[PDB]
Amino acid sequence: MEIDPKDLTFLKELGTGQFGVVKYGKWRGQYDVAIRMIREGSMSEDEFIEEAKVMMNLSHEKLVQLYGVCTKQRPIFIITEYMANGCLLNYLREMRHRFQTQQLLEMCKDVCEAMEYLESKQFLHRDLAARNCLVNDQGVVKVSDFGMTRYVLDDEYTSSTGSKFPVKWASPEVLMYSKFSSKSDIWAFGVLMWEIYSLGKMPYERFTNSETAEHIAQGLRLPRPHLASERVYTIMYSCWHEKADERPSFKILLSNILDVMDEES
Ligand SMILES: Nc1ncnc2c1c(-c1ccc(Oc3ccccc3)cc1)nn2[C@@H]1CCCN(C(=O)C2CC2)C1
Repeated sequence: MEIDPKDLTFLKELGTGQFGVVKYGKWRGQYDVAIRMIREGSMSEDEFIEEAKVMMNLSHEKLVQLYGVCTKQRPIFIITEYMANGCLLNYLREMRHRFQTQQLLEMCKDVCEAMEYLESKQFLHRDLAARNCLVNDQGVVKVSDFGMTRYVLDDEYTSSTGSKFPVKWASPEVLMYSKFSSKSDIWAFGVLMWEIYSLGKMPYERFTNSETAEHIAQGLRLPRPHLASERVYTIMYSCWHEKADERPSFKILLSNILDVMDEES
């Protein structure tokens, strides 16, 4: 819903992100919130606003809840749930030896649940990666920056050959056909699981983007992480089938995850 800045407070700077500056603050006094001030010239604003209204109506425990926006001024403000531990990539790296495989599988269950809810709303992420996931005060992982890439103006960020495109999270049909689907979000989720169990290593760290794309096209798949059991690897590997229809939905994935977690008890 629209928010009157009268009801917001700026209390601390959290840093500038990929899609504009972000600050920590309080909404209506009692609500811990993270206020993003969108950059200017980066997004198709009207379209972006309408999609913001759609992502505002999305609610789920494992989705960074969106509380509102301030759009009748510029820069647009986006008021979101405050995730105290920041991006999942750095949470993974700072607490590298501070994790047990039970916690890793939990973070994957968290993400998979959020993506199964996004799947059921016919809403695509288009850029699922650890750098777009956040961690709260209790250690739970939640997805964020979902659907943001549909409205980015920089063609480097959007085109298949753009210098900033996340090829290393992209399915073959996204690199070759630009055919984003829930199956491409599933491929990306597979890569994300690999990030988690790798404790935040860059997939295909030393391959150039082109080299990665071609290797993927010819059958290359990420190596089983050291911290991944053969069952976890089987699960993240099923996301990376060459044929899109052969990949399991997020629901079937969540079921497999809970079966393995139960057997990991
Ligand atoms: N909420 C938050 N809490 C805490 N830090 C947050 C954030 C957001 C954020 C704000 C608004 C959002 O708007 C959305 C939400 C969902 C979908 C689309 C847009 C989505 C995310 N960004 N940052 C930080 C910003 C700079 C770098 N960061 C670090 O941690 C540094 C230590 C590495 C993360």
